[PDB]
Amino acid sequence: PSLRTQPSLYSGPFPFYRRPSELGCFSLDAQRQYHGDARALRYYSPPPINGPGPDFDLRDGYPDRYQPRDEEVQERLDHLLRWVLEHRNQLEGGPGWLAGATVTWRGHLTKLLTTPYERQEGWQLAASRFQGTLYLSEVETPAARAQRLARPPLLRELMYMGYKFSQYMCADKPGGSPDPSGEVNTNVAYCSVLRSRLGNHPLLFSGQVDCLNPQAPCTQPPSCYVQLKTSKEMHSPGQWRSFYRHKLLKWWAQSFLPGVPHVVAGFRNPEGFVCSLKTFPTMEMFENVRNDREGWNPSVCMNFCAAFLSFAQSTVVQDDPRLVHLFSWEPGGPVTVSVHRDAPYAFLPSWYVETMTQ
Ligand SMILES: Cc1cc2nc3c(=O)[nH]c(=O)nc-3n(C[C@H](O)[C@H](O)[C@H](O)COP(=O)(O)OP(=O)(O)OC[C@H]3O[C@@H](n4cnc5c(N)ncnc54)[C@H](O)[C@@H]3OP(=O)(O)O)c2cc1C
Repeated sequence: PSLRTQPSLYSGPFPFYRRPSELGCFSLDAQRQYHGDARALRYYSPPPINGPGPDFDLRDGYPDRYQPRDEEVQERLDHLLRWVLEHRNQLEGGPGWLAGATVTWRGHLTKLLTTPYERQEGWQLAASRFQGTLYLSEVETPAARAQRLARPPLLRELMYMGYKFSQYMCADKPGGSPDPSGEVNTNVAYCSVLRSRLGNHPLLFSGQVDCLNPQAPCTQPPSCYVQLKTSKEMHSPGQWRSFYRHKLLKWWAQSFLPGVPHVVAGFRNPEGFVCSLKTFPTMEMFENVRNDREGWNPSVCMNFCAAFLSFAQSTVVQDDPRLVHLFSWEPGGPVTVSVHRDAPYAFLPSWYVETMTQ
């Protein structure tokens, strides 16, 4: 029993995808402590329209003002489960809504969406059904762990530069001014909790949101959110084409799911300065590849993801939070399934299971 991933199998009409609704949010502070509020949300504050163009030094502060979170601390779904546990009797959708839902991180859904086009990096997703609800939690592959531990200094600094860009673009208060003089502490995060549905599969998922734009005409989340990105400056049409084909696919997938309507990109030069800014509306990203023989097709992304959810739902018959069906995928093959009990794959914690059962 396996699931093929080739684009040609999934190029029919765009499937049903429910307009996402924000159910709530949560924040992680500088000590990685959870707070069920928006204290970590910051506010879009781009360079003033009359002043100079951007010239953001994305290396400033690296590494002495860098407090990276410990990537060896395993969190899986725990922060999302805390939100669900604390809102389980306040959830919209009527009686039994959660029981028919699939609960996961937005980023896990993104990797599903990009699978038909992914040539380099495989994935593993652990699945457990508990009180009807299907939980999906990513598992770091052996190869991914090796690459992480061997991360080159350049990529460590590049990751810093991505976080640093937000500090130049965002303020702590609406209408405030960015203050890049502080630390980059990657324990800090703001997460939106969203309800959607793909095909016949209701979804509850959380996703990190970079900022809210107080100048946006629509103030209702997620319509007011902006995602921030950096990417190399491009000079030739061929470079733009490669960017549309490969980078925009992942940017589109990531912001389409939570209904974030704009991605603002800072283009950085080889010396690590952002000297150009461009806004990419999410609903217009596909226009750059629509008549492109080597482009991507949002319908393929969503139809494959729907097929995976149907496959996972039919595969995971047993309701048991200690049982895991591990879905494994590598470029050039189908998604395959193996079954495991308890450690190390089981990921629903007793504090969640015991509260929900009582
Ligand atoms: C071994 C391991 C270490 C991880 N360490 C982190 C971490 O230190 N911080 C974190 O936020 N998530 C980390 N994750 C991923 C989390 O488990 C979880 O999937 C994610 O944080 C859920 O938030 P989403 O918004 O759904 O994640 P996504 O939509 O995938 O990405 C949103 C943002 O998360 C950051 N991020 C996502 N994945 C990673 C990663 N593998 N390593 C470092 N940063 C990442 C990054 O800022 C990214 O922005 P950008 O896309 O511009 O690069 C790690 C996963 C594994 C397997």
